[PDB]
Amino acid sequence: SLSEWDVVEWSDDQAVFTFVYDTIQLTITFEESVVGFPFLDKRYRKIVDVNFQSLLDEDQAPPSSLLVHKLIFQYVEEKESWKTTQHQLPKMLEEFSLVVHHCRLLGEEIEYLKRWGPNYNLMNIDINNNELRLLFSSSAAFAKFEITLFLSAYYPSVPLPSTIQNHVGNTSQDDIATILSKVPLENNYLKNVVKQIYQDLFQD
Ligand SMILES: [Cl-]
Repeated sequence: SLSEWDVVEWSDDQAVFTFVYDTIQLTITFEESVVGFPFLDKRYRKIVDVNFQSLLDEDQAPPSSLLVHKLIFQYVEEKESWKTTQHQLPKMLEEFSLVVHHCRLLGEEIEYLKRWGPNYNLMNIDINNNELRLLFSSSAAFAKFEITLFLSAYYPSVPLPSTIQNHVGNTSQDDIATILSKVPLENNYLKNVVKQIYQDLFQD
């Protein structure tokens, strides 16, 4: 059948496997040439290296796509810093496909917010590495604040650290932490947090 990758390639000695998801590449190096059926086997095979490569032009890409690529980059980087036991191909690949899927979704949410954000009083979006900064502002509501959300490739399944810089009104860290907690850790998390913030703090 198929998987979430467009293409799988391997070396002539079959020790190095490349998996491609558009502009994203994951390279897996086995201790020795792979024999048998790596996805069906269930055979212990020693993996000595896992590498992320990116085909992305940082100069010709929306900051959102860059964020996406940076999150997967950092995800694979931190994964490899484990150096008694290692993950095995099928598992590695399942998790990775899911991570890529969800991070691409996230990029789309960012695009939605860049376009439609003023409808929720979201007047600025800034991305710095993995930090997403959202400025909410309304003279009418008498509320202005910027929350910093620290994202990860595990998005949206994990709770987000956050920080707030308050300017006008009474909005606090606690209020924001509360809102983040109420929204279900699943698809559209970010769009749903923005909506929650709008309803609670700007409709009110
Ligand atoms: Cl196979």
